[PDB]
Amino acid sequence: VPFVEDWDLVQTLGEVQLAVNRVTEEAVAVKIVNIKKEICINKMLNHENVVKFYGHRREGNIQYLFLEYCSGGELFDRIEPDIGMPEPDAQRFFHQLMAGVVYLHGIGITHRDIKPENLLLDERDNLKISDFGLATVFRYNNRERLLNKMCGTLPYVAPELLKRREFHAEPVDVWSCGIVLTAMLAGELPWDQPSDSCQEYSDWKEKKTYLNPWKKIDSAPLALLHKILVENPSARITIPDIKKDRWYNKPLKKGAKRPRVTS
Ligand SMILES: COc1cc(CCc2[nH]nc3c2Cc2ccccc2-3)ccc1O
Repeated sequence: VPFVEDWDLVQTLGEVQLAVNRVTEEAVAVKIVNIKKEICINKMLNHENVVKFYGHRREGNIQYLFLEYCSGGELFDRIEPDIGMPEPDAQRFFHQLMAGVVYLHGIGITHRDIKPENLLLDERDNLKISDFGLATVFRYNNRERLLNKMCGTLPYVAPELLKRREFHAEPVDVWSCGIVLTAMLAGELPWDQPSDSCQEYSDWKEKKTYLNPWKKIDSAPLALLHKILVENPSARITIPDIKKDRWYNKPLKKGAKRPRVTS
């Protein structure tokens, strides 16, 4: 079919450009630029809560990554400052985030930079994990590798990344998911970084939940956050146990509004 390979770049999404196919009008996100590793990790991924990788093309010194377009934009833009969002919406996004993280950890990949800027939404508000530029393999041939590199974004990083030379990959991603859950439910980040020099972090370890952001969060999701934001990564809740949590399993969210008529 002629011209089926031509795409028009119509707007800047992030560089990342929205590309529209000249024939079919199919919309895709194109990343125009570590990049070999990002492509290699992306080629391994196939999950409904992970932004799809369609392929790559190299023209000279510029690398083009063809990726799934998520028209709902960033989760970050659904969080109202100092408010958050309705608890049933945050629960549904949290369920989708856990499905994506389970998947990645199951194939031995750690994201290392989970935050609302990197969690995108499709046309039906389905959450998709994006940006695998800091991601790495932590399990290969059923042998776990401890990590040592400083990766991430300070408000979302687990305390062991700042205190220990080596650390397990999975609890780090679990921690950042708990900071994402805090932001969704309170519209604010709890600390600049998880260090004893940070008053907000010390207040949390002293269980002062009568202070913000914790005072804005209902006791059932707050009980979950008490199990995720645990300083010792060996005592921190695992994802199979998050899936058994009371709030995680609480009925809150009605399904998508379907068309209906009366009489
Ligand atoms: C799945 O892997 C990646 C995905 C993305 C981006 C994909 C993508 N798809 N759709 C969008 C974006 C960014 C963005 C930002 C804002 C609105 C929409 C969109 C970047 C690097 C990646 O490695």
